[PDB]
Amino acid sequence: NLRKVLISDSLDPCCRKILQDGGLQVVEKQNLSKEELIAELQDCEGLIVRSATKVTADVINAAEKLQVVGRAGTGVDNVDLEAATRKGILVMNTPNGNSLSAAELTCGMIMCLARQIPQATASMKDGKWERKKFMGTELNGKTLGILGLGRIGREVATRMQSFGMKTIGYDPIISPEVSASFGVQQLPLEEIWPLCDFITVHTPLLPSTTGLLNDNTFAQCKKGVRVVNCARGGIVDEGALLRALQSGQCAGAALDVFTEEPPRDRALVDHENVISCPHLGASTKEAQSRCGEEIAVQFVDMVKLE
Amino acid sequence: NLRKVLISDSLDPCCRKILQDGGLQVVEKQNLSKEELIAELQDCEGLIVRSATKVTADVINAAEKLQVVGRAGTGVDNVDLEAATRKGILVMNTPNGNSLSAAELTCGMIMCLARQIPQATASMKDGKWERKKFMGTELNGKTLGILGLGRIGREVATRMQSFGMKTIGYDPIISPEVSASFGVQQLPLEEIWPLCDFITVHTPLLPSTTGLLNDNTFAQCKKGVRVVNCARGGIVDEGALLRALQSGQCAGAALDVFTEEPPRDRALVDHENVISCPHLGASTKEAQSRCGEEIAVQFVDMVKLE
Ligand SMILES: NC(=O)c1ccc[n+]([C@@H]2O[C@H](COP(=O)([O-])OP(=O)(O)OC[C@H]3O[C@@H](n4cnc5c(N)ncnc54)[C@H](O)[C@@H]3O)[C@@H](O)[C@H]2O)c1
Ligand SMILES: NC(=O)c1ccc[n+]([C@@H]2O[C@H](COP(=O)([O-])OP(=O)(O)OC[C@H]3O[C@@H](n4cnc5c(N)ncnc54)[C@H](O)[C@@H]3O)[C@@H](O)[C@H]2O)c1
Ligand SMILES: *C[C@H]1C(=O)[C@]23[C@H](O)[C@H]1CC[C@H]2[C@@]12CO[C@]3(O)[C@@H](O)[C@@H]1C(C)(C)CC[C@@H]2O
Ligand SMILES: [Cl-]
Ligand SMILES: [Cl-]
Ligand code: NA
Repeated sequence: NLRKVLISDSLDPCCRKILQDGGLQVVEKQNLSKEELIAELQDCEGLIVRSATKVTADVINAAEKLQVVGRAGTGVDNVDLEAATRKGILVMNTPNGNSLSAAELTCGMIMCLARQIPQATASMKDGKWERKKFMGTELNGKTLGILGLGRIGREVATRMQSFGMKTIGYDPIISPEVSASFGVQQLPLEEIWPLCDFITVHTPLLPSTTGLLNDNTFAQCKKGVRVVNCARGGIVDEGALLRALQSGQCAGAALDVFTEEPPRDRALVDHENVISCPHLGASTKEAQSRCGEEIAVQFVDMVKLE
Repeated sequence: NLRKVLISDSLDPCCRKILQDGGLQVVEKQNLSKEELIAELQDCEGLIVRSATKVTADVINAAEKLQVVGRAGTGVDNVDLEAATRKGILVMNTPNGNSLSAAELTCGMIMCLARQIPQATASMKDGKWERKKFMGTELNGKTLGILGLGRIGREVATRMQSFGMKTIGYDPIISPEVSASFGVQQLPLEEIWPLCDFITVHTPLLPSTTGLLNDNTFAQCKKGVRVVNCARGGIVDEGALLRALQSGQCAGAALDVFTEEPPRDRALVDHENVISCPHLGASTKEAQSRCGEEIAVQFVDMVKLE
């Protein structure tokens, strides 16, 4: 079954502990070269990654004993699913562990857009006292549009309801009855755009969600709409977002994620009305601990099957 | 016996409208000199200010007909209360207009301390991608200590309850039964300090609250406590806070307010774990509008009482 598991990224110690409690041998090495990674995998049936380690077609094809790739996080962004499927390698992730940490960062970004706290801190640290520049907006009575009403979307909804925000949204798979149970009125996208003071995206990256916000959608928005992307780079068209920030059609944007990470185009990051993080949505001690446990349990469950 | 009211700062047109609906005469002039202000007040029993106009002892002593000074805001920093009291002039403020805007900024500051959003934005704008540096804290299950359970304290409590924070606190006049009704468990200060992951202050500035947080209180705190002051400068002893940040007893602080504004001592503002705003707690379009209305209504209520 599984003898040895490699951990190629920085995880909570509890990942290794649960695996070793399950009778598995564990190696833990970070910042390994592509050649280095291939070398340490020759003894291993299991590999556990975060987002740093790139499990490409070349790494999969070279790792002969590899049976399972485990990602302590959501999606499979840094894993070639096609390459793994062709080799019969099982790819597992932790869809629940990061939900609350991503929802909390999203809520923080909404508050930061309303009051420009990051820009105000930068101003203060430059020895400036700029009261007029940083006149902000009250969230109470404003409309938040939530695109994607899965794990994270519903947690954002209930938190921002406590601020007196009206929460509307769209999800092609979630019933209006389910969304109603967490206070989100579902509408067609065309009805959402004109109502929103704030828009936040919580969808996978799919053809249908690539530029879910674009020039066509910004044209339908309230002048001065504020937008959050703590989901995946590209869901908000970065070209369309910059054009909306330049016109003032968009009053501000908060971006945890970019089409390229780190972004080589700095136009959005450098914009005075853009707040950003280097993909910190899952970067809490609690989320890293829960994902480490979630992936370790999946590995042990595989042992029980084998 | 209010007949004529001067507005010496920039207010929403709704302030003048409510006053004129109440049968009062209104004059509206901004950026007036101290001599100029005294000249325009000779006909006026009422003066309405923001923060720009300085209602000093000299202006009060010179204004013969002046009976009431109204501030469209919570503080009265720019009014000499002693000088006004000696003359029998009533000083009025707007204790309700700013509550939600101050509560929202406080909640934003808590989220910013949990995930270092201002520092992460500064890092991104410096061309850096520092994922590991900005490992943060999940708010769910953490304890928030709220000192002052009046208008703002109770609004902070219900919002942060939606994040799954345990809300404890202290208020010398609010009964434990009343605080329980908005989800805040009242304990003696000595029992609060060791439990808190986060502490926020929502008290007036009094002798009893000057250094409410100090070396004695930080010594009783959990190592790595995070502190918010969106109330008044000096409630958190700035010397004691800097010492706690330097030792790591305090993992971070968010300051909207300072003992001197703008602060001449930059040690706190410049600290990597300190986020700050130039006193933006009441700086929303909605709060500024509501305070302008709230002060006008108080003037009209006085007219109705005579
Ligand atoms: N920033 C971070 O560090 C971080 C961490 C966790 C998750 N995420 C990302 O956040 C996103 C949401 O994660 P989740 O756990 O809530 O996922 P989920 O699968 O629980 O929910 C996603 C929802 O999006 C809906 N959806 C699909 N296409 C849509 C469309 N065209 N319009 C609207 N909704 C659509 C789906 O029906 C589903 O309900 C994902 O992209 C995930 O990878 C980012
Ligand atoms: N940052 C800003 O721009 C901004 C804007 C609005 C208000 N404020 C400030 O926020 C503070 C709170 O305002 P509010 O409207 O909630 O006031 P409030 O009068 O409604 O409530 C203050 C509470 O503090 C309590 N208190 C007094 N001494 C205390 C002590 N030793 N320990 C604990 N609690 C004590 C009082 O009993 C009272 O219930 C004030 O200092 C106000 O000036 C700041
Ligand atoms: C501009 C203000 C104003 O004149 C209002 C409000 O304070 C604000 C908008 C709406 C006005 C009222 C409510 O209170 C007012 O002070 C008053 O002028 C208006 C009355 C006549 C009381 C009722 C209609 C309107 O809602
Ligand atoms: Cl509720
Ligand atoms: Cl009591
Ligand atoms: Na994680």
